[PDB]
Amino acid sequence: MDYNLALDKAIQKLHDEGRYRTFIDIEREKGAFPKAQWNRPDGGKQDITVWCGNDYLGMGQHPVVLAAMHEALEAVGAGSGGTRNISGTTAYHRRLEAEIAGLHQKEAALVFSSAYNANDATLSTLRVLFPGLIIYSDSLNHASMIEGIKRNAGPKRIFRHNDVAHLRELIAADDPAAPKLIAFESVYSMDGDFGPIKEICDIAEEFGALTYIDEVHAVGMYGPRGAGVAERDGLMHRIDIFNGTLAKAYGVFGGYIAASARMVDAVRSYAPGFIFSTSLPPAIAAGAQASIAFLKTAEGQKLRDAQQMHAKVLKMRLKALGMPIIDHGSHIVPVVIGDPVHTKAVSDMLLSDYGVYVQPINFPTVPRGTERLRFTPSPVHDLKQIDGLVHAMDLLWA
Amino acid sequence: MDYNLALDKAIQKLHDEGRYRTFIDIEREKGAFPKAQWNRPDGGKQDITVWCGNDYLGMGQHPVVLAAMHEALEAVGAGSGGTRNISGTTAYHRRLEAEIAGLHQKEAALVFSSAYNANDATLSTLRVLFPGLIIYSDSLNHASMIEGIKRNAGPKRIFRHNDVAHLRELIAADDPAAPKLIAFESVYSMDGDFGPIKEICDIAEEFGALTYIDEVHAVGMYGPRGAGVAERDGLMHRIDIFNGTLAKAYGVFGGYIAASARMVDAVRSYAPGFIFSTSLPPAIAAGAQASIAFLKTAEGQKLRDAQQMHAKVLKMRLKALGMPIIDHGSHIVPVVIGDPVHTKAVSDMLLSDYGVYVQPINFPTVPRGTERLRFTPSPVHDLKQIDGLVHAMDLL
Ligand SMILES: Cc1ncc(COP(=O)(O)O)c(CNCC(=O)O)c1O
Ligand SMILES: Cc1ncc(COP(=O)(O)O)c(CNCC(=O)O)c1O
Repeated sequence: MDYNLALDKAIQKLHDEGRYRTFIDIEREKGAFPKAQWNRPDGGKQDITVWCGNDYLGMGQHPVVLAAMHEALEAVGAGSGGTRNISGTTAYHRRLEAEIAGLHQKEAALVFSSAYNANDATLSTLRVLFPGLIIYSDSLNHASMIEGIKRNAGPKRIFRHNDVAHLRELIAADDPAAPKLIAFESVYSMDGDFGPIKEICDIAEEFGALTYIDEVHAVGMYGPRGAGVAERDGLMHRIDIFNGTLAKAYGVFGGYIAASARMVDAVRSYAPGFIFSTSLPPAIAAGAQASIAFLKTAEGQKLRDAQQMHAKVLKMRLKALGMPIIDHGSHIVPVVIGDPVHTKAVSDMLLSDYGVYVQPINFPTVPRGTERLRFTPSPVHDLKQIDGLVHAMDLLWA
Repeated sequence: MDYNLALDKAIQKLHDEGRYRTFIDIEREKGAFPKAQWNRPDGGKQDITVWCGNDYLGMGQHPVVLAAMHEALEAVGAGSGGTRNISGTTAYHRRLEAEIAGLHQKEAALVFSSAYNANDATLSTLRVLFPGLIIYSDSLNHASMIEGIKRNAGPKRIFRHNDVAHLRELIAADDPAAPKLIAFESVYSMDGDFGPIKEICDIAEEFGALTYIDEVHAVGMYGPRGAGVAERDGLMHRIDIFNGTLAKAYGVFGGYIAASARMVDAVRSYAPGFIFSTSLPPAIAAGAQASIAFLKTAEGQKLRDAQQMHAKVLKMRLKALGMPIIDHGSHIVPVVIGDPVHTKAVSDMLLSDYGVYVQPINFPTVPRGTERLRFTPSPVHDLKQIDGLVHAMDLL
């Protein structure tokens, strides 16, 4: 065997599929989002506008977030210095968990290094807590969820994206005594569409299944307090477990689940992914807590209203140019190119000629043949760079 | 069908084995480590001394670490705002990766949210890159590694802890054409013992296997530049992949792997655990980079020398009291109680009566019947506090 040969092959394979990814090295200018310095491969520096980021509401530069982080650094230092069990549980962490519990109106919450870890650990550990559990998973569920669901051996059923009738057909065919869980997303990251929360809850209630919703692309942005789509539709009480991130609209890092005291205490107690890893830096927890707290206020609601507005304006302007934009009514604005190489070519031109950064999105992030640009207008994308983006797209489709 | 009934069952089972864990709520006093405020369950506040933390060298309060973190917050904000692919690759990450590569003298490095993620993602993704891979794993490998090894279906072979002859017997039995990888640790977290790097590398070279070493409890602390035990024994060139953390001796958060550019580029390109998660906050990256850079200098060497010294003094003083301490020559100082309930009882008393915090360690962190206290003397545990601790133990 030559390990080096096999590596080469593995990499070659990416180039052959047109899906080898080049990262763009940037430094966002705090206080001037969405401006960033792009560190070009030739050693030069160029001002660009970030159009694809997930700091959806500009919270990453918010003074109340940054103040709380500076404070915590000075009070307790750089990290926790331990796992939750061995000296890594601090007030910042439980203050954060209580903030999150409140958000989702749940008894408890549990913080992980990332929402990825939260899904992976929780979904796999649930198989252990509920012997013979059957997990029903939306075909476009995020990788973190897929990974959690398959991690431990056990029955899984994949239902066609947003297809509640297929869901019913699958669930009704299975052993009615077996514990069941349905896992889906409120907002799907790449299509920008909504999961049918009500219909799924109705099915879960009819068949005695647990509901597990990933609201990673909704928290901070939907509902009167930024608790997500289930809050918007008045459905939070119908959801057994929430999964969210602190890294996107909340502007910081980390993730969580929110659920009853029982569910949390059990996950907390049996999930290797939670037990065996250093807890989040207290500064990270301080920032995220401040972010959530802020987004619950009417001042946070202004940021949401502004976001929605800018998304509507961007979609209008792009349709007005005759462009391949799919509109499912969310803040995500995908423009489908359908080819991994041509997507990178359009992205490359936007970056270098117009200072427009929108990463080309390919497999495995989206299905092959659906490679796309994915715009994320935020409160800080004013009615003038929208103007700057559109003009560049127009100049470019010549 | 009845979900809560299952939950109460799973929880009870923890109380029944005595292994139900109560967390201790603390706030470390920056600039005064190892002092911390303990937030007692009754609402009171009490000054305590942290004796079980993993901020092994006090880097979590180091001014160069904190300065780099404050700077980054002001320059770029709270988080990256994206995955490495979608806007979260920054200069801070790239400089941090170069710093690590340099530490292990490797072509490349890759940063993950944690060393846990790095092990899990890497070990499981290697099965995909090397079809039919057989992984040989030390029986006391960390959970993160076990989890990475089992995640994807595929052949695994568990060798008796530190038993190189069992390793040989296993590997010689297997198909000689199959790709092989041996996964072990340089310093084992709970026993505080060293893995036999040279003997494992010899076996790996004889049978054409990859070597994967987890140096999580060694980086920053061993070798003339803090690169770990392999650096200390002059063996880094013989290790295919390094796994390390930025959250322990380095004082911050996150983890990584270090290997050749092709090895890194393939892991990066294939591992869902790397692709689908937000990149580390630039401030975290800045701090860790400053921490690694600092620990490579002669000034860092002073912190290591001091740590080793304090560990030796603690071990001496504990044996001089007749105590169940196992000494494998590392900075970790475990005192074996052997029972989960009595271990918590001793720990409780040390906290409440003496202001000594040392979490009681039980299953699944260590095998049942080997429950213990695990002391971690650092540069900041001056001869005064060591003297304080031993006196406290004695009277108990
Ligand atoms: C050997 C080993 N490897 C990896 C990890 C994962 O490190 P992260 O904190 O970067 O996720 C740990 C943490 N084990 C916890 C402890 O030391 O008690 C460990 O002990
Ligand atoms: C639906 C979904 N769920 C979970 C995560 C994981 O979140 P963390 O970064 O906090 O681990 C992501 C990130 N995927 C980023 C994206 O698709 O834009 C996601 O898109």
